[PDB]
Amino acid sequence: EYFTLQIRGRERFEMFRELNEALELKDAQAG
Amino acid sequence: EYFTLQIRGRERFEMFRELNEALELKDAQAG
Amino acid sequence: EYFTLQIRGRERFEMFRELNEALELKDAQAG
Amino acid sequence: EYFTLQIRGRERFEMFRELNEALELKDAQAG
Repeated sequence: EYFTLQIRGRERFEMFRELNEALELKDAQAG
Repeated sequence: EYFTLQIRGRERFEMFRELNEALELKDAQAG
Repeated sequence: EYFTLQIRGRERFEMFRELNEALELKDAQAG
Repeated sequence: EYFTLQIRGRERFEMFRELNEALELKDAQAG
């Protein structure tokens, strides 16, 4: 049930944040 | 500065989880 | 602008393959 | 074993380039 991941690095977070965002978009076009 | 990012993806999270642990190891060598 | 990247990891490649297709999708929606 | 992945992005490539180099380093620690 969900997995919280704390990232101390601001850059690293931005990366995963971009992947998480693009991942959610794929779901919209992949049910 | 830590950042909590909740993700509902076992694979997606596993990715960032490996990228976070891999990025921390590189710091030990880098400067 | 192209950069041929050769890797001996079927798993690692599969990852970037998903990230590549996910990046093109998010880029198409944005501008 | 090899998998040539043609990338058409300087940023995207830089990402996989860091993930590829970071993955190879893990092999030295884990095996």
